[PDB]
Amino acid sequence: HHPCCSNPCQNRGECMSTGFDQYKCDCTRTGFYGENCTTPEFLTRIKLLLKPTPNTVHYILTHFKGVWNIVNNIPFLRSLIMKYVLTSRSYLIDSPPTYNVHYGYKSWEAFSNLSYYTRALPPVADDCPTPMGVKGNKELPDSKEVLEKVLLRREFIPDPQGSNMMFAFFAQHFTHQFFKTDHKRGPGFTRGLGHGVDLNHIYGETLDRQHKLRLFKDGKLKYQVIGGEVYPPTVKDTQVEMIYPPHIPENLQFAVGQEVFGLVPGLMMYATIWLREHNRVCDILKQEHPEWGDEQLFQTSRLILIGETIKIVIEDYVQHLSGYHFKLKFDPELLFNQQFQYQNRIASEFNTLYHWHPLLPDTFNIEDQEYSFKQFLYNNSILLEHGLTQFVESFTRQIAGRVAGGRNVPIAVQAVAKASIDQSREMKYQSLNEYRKRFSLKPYTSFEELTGEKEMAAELKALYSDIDVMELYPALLVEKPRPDAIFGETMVELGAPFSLKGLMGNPICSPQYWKPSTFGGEVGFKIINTASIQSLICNNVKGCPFTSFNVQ
Amino acid sequence: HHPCCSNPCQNRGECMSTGFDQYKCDCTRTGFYGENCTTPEFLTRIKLLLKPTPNTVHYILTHFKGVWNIVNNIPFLRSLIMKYVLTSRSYLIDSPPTYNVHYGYKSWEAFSNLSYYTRALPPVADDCPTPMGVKGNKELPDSKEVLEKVLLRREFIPDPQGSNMMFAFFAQHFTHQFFKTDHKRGPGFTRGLGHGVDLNHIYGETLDRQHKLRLFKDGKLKYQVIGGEVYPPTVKDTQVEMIYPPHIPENLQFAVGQEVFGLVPGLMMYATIWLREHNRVCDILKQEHPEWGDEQLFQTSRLILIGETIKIVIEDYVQHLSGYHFKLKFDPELLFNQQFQYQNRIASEFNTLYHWHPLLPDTFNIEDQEYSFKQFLYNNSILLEHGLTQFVESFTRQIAGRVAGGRNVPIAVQAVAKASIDQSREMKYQSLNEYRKRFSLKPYTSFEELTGEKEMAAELKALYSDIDVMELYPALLVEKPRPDAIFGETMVELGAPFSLKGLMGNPICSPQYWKPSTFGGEVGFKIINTASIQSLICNNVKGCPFTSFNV
Ligand code: COH
Ligand code: COH
Ligand SMILES: *[C@@H]1O[C@H](CO)[C@@H](O[C@@H]2O[C@H](CO)[C@@H](O[C@@H]3O[C@H](CO)[C@@H](O)[C@H](O)[C@@H]3O)[C@H](O)[C@H]2NC(C)=O)[C@H](O)[C@H]1NC(C)=O
Ligand SMILES: *[C@@H]1O[C@@H](CO)[C@@H](O[C@@H]2O[C@H](CO)[C@@H](O)[C@H](O)[C@H]2NC(C)=O)[C@H](O)[C@H]1NC(C)=O
Ligand SMILES: *[C@@H]1O[C@H](CO)[C@@H](O[C@@H]2O[C@H](CO)[C@@H](O)[C@H](O)[C@H]2NC(C)=O)[C@H](O)[C@H]1NC(C)=O
Ligand SMILES: *[C@@H]1O[C@H](CO)[C@@H](O[C@@H]2O[C@H](CO)[C@@H](O)[C@H](O)[C@H]2NC(C)=O)[C@H](O)[C@H]1NC(C)=O
Ligand SMILES: CCCCC/C=C\C/C=C\C/C=C\C/C=C\CCCC(=O)OC[C@@H](O)CO
Ligand SMILES: CCCCC/C=C\C/C=C\C/C=C\C/C=C\CCCC(=O)OC[C@@H](O)CO
Ligand SMILES: CCCCCCCCO[C@@H]1O[C@H](CO)[C@@H](O)[C@H](O)[C@H]1O
Ligand SMILES: *[C@@H]1O[C@H](CO)[C@@H](O)[C@H](O)[C@H]1NC(C)=O
Ligand SMILES: *[C@@H]1O[C@H](CO)[C@@H](O)[C@H](O)[C@H]1NC(C)=O
Repeated sequence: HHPCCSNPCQNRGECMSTGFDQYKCDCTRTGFYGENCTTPEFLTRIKLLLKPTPNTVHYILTHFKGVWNIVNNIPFLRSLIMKYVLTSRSYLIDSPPTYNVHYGYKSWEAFSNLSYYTRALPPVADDCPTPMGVKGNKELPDSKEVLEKVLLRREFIPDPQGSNMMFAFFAQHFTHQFFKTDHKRGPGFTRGLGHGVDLNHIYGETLDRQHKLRLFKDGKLKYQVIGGEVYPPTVKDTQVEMIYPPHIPENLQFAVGQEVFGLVPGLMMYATIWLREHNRVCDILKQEHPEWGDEQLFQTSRLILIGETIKIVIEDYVQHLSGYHFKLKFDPELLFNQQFQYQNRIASEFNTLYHWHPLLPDTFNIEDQEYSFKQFLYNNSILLEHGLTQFVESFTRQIAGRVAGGRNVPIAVQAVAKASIDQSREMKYQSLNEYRKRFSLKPYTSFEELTGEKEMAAELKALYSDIDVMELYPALLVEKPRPDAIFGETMVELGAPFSLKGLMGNPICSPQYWKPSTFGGEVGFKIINTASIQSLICNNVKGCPFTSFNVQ
Repeated sequence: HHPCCSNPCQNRGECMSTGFDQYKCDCTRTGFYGENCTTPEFLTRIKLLLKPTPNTVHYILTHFKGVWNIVNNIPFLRSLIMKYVLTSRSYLIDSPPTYNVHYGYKSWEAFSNLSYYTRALPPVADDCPTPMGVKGNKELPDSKEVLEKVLLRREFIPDPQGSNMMFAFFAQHFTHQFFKTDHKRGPGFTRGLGHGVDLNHIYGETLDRQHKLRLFKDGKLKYQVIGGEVYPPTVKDTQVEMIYPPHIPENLQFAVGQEVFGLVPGLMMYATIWLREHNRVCDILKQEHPEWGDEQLFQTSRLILIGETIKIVIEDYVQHLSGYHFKLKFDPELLFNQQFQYQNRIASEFNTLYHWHPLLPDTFNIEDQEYSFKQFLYNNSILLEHGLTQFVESFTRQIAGRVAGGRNVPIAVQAVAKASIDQSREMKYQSLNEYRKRFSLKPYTSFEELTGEKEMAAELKALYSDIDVMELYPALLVEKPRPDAIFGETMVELGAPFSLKGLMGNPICSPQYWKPSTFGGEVGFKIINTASIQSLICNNVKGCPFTSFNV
């Protein structure tokens, strides 16, 4: 078998076979040397001693509110801290990207083929004696068993950070522009060839789809007006293909950028909000530029909405998730004097960590009604009956489920959660602890250490036998959460670098793009730099209801 | 008309309409301010005062040979100078890329759509009163008249730098991996979706084409043996589509990565040389790694050949072109502490400036034979008849033509030269002087200043009227060359920044790729770092004939 099966090379050292039973580690620029890149250079040894743990940093960022209240209001200090936040997390992602599901070594095919999700860790070789390499049993434990014992919801566990349904549905809507698995090809392939925040979920992945969605007047997107309210246009009207069961009435077959968004009225709520936002921005730009044609109006609005999206994701969405007292800032200028690659490739493991199905409640509570999953799925009449104002008011008040902590996946989506495990194994994912080391985390030494608890830990111990073969995905959902937090350490420390790269890597954040003229002048630039989840709703939802990402 | 038609914004300021007849200049980060971004900030004043001209820098690099001989043998100083060369060129190219033929403003379509060549300068708006904006006449001069008067060869003018046919065909073979105009869509579109040095011209643009070209044994490419010599396989054998005239016999239809390389036996020479090199590298890697399968042998060999290519282009090819006494270095590590984007998008203007058709001789001289264009084109019999050794020997001896200085385009390719002009206009290219300003060069104040001469200048004046509407492409071919040089200032100062990006931007140059293990270990890595045009020919051509890009 492949001599690199045991993952012998440490500290980002790269393993290469040198014969049938021999390997070599390439310790280039790791700061380590020796056979397995485990002997530190002198300068490295000092860095390890001085470097605080992620849990220490988290404590600092989530306490001392009085000090942070000062920091947040001194623009120079806020910028400095944010510059550190950005740069401390940038160096962890290979960019240009490296591995994929089919390539455990660098290749032009893995680099150039945009149809693959990239990989933070190479896959376990095909001929390895065990699934995780050389450790553990010949087979991993039954996935249905892992699911049932440590993942499935017994009783609803609310998120102690107060994440609501506005947050949960924003998470789903936003990420589904860049997690678009091409199931025809396999779980390691994507349909989102832009590999990031291009807003294809609004505009369509292809030019063909985009042009079917466009009005070709005033830069705008096509729409319909039902009971005086603006909604996306129909499949019939546009000839835009969507996923709908046959029994859905023509009028409720809404056509949007992303073909799966009719699945859930919560997704269609945001699809509608963003459609309205695009047309609103077209109006503003038309007022600024009566001389502009439809094409420039459309394209400039798209760039503005991309900017709005990144602004909101950083300052509201990630801000909420983090639990930080420090106020995160979207400011591309923070990177202009730094080394940073303005490019991104979506990582398979980023997809996997983002399977936050515990967020989902047992019922979807809108106005006085409580809808089951079966009543909610593919049911856009709910959206029409209640309207966007009530959707916002209800979803703002309804708490979401805790993701870490174990036993909180609703049974309605048990098959989805089982698929995350099954596809991970199919894609030959390395273990949790290999991923922990990859992102500069200390490997867990027991199951009890992972869960911070005894019962699930014992179940997992009997299932997996060795902590070193525990799998990434289920570990994320059973991990001991940070104090009163939605996530444990592994989720934050893997998710943050992937996220940073997707957000700041966007070409609009690059110096040649980050200019008023790119966005139609100061007015368009202003729309980006003042965007918030609240203003998004305020501008595009009747009555400007209050909203936020927490129930509070 | 569009208020930005006059190109009012200077020093990289972006122009935006603010009404039907008003514009505004966005002067962000230009180091200038005011209505047209022409008032320099204080730091900029000092920078401009201390900045040497490209002509001055060129003088220093092409003189003081003895000092450069010393400098070349001190690794720290060579690295420091090469680093400067790389970083001074870098800031000139938009990366991520911005404009294209259809987009004079930044847009997601322009950024994301890889089918377009990018544009260093936005197209002139469709409604502008004149082709160049507002200056000049309603129509540009007849492209035939421009061609006949100042571009077409009378007497053959040899390149004073001594460029040979090895160089001329290398230029053609190398660049045609990334200049692959999609003529079905238009001149602003490309089929080279990798936008750089990916060696699709050897391996094929698509996976389907690559798989037809591969042996699937030992990582190797399919090949045939003719008279004991290795050549590319046939169209009939691979089912790989190639562009050939119908009369070309099946045995003479070689199948290689790039569809058009059957056009010219000089191209098929390099196609054969590089095919052999791939298979040679496969042999070496199999010795290093008996445990590896076909897929990894193939992929790692491709990576090594990409490295060899960049190595040769910098240290032999650009080295020869530059005329520098300073020895250029291929070293990715020079950029590791620098701000640099490991990405590239091929510019239309880079394509345009690289139409070096004056390089071509009147006849192609192989051994005792002199082949006209008619006899040479599409004639791979010539390659088989003489063999690669005689091709190398002959092409190394034969001098190429001077590109700048005017009147050196061979008649045989007059329609191609006329197309470069016509397609520039179709693509709504801004003027020569606009491109000079875009690249920190002083606008020419007269046609005499451009040519360094009187006869052609007076013909151009009669044709164009105003120096500020002189077109880019004809300008490059008539420009006063540097002393005893192949090119004028405009060619080098536009070409070098596009070139640097395409070469150093390659992902193999990034810190996570630039490691021995990427290339199968130290042996594979050394193949790259010791590559040369001479070694390429020595290892792959019977008899190891001597070669270089000069003489
Ligand atoms: C971010 C949180 C989140 C939420 C709240 C959520 C809410 C819901 C929900 C009810 C609202 C239902 C019925 C489902 C059901 C599914 N989810 Co999500 N999903 C979420 C994150 C994801 C992600 C990420 C994927 C992978 C998408 C991919 O790879 O294409 C996913 C995939 C799926 C899939 C299969 C992949 C596909 O292409 O569709 C189903 C079925 N699901 N999920
Ligand atoms: C690098 C120097 C070089 C050389 C030595 C060379 C040698 C030769 C040669 C004799 C061997 C012949 C018969 C041709 C003939 C042609 N060349 Co060149 N070409 C060269 C640089 C280019 C470039 C660059 C293009 C544009 C390629 C594209 O856009 O696809 C080109 C395009 C062409 C075209 C397409 C015309 C158009 O519309 O662009 C023809 C025909 N030609 N060329
Ligand atoms: C990016 O990578 C994927 C995965 O390798 C590529 O898709 C694959 O493409 C090949 C060749 O085009 C397909 O192979 C087959 O060829 C023959 C037809 O001659 C036939 O026997 C098979 O039915 C099939 O067509 C292969 O199916 C396909 N693999 C998939 C879909 O997983 C893709 O082409 C690459 N993208 C680019 C731009 O290169
Ligand atoms: C670096 O590599 C590892 C291999 O993972 C180690 O080899 C192992 O040493 C173990 C002792 O703790 C043995 O029990 C085990 O048999 C052995 N594995 C194999 C397959 O050789 C090397 O000793 C280590 N080298 C250094 C220099 O630290
Ligand atoms: C990149 O741009 C080109 C040109 O706009 C697109 O090609 C056109 O696509 C439309 C809609 O599919 C076709 O109707 C036209 O025939 C094409 N125009 C041509 C040939 O010039 C191309 O689709 C774009 N690429 C992507 C991936 O969106
Ligand atoms: C900025 O540029 C504009 C346009 O080039 C200048 O306006 C022109 O100036 C000339 C001479 O001053 C006049 O002949 C014309 O009235 C204008 N030209 C055009 C195209 O209409 C303006 O002077 C510049 N502004 C500054 C502050 O220097
Ligand atoms: C492309 C965006 C993806 C969605 C982003 C949201 C979550 C990412 C997924 C998992 C990570 C879990 C929590 C992230 C929130 C806070 C963690 C700290 C944020 C940080 O350090 O900077 C954050 C810094 O990177 C922001 O720039
Ligand atoms: C798209 C892929 C581009 C690969 C490059 C291929 C061809 C480009 C070669 C020449 C372009 C035309 C003129 C420049 C040539 C020589 C001038 C000197 C070069 C220099 O000073 O910097 C040298 C410094 O820039 C070295 O990088
Ligand atoms: C949705 C509820 C899960 C049903 C599947 C039961 C599979 C066995 O799972 C068991 O469930 C018990 C009850 O929570 C726990 O006490 C045990 O620790 C657990 O192993
Ligand atoms: C869909 O929602 C409506 C409320 O708008 C509800 O009355 C109906 O029963 C639901 N339909 C299905 C098929 O669940
Ligand atoms: C092709 O080259 C051969 C020499 O190998 C020559 O004799 C012949 O005339 C050429 N063919 C044509 C049609 O020009």
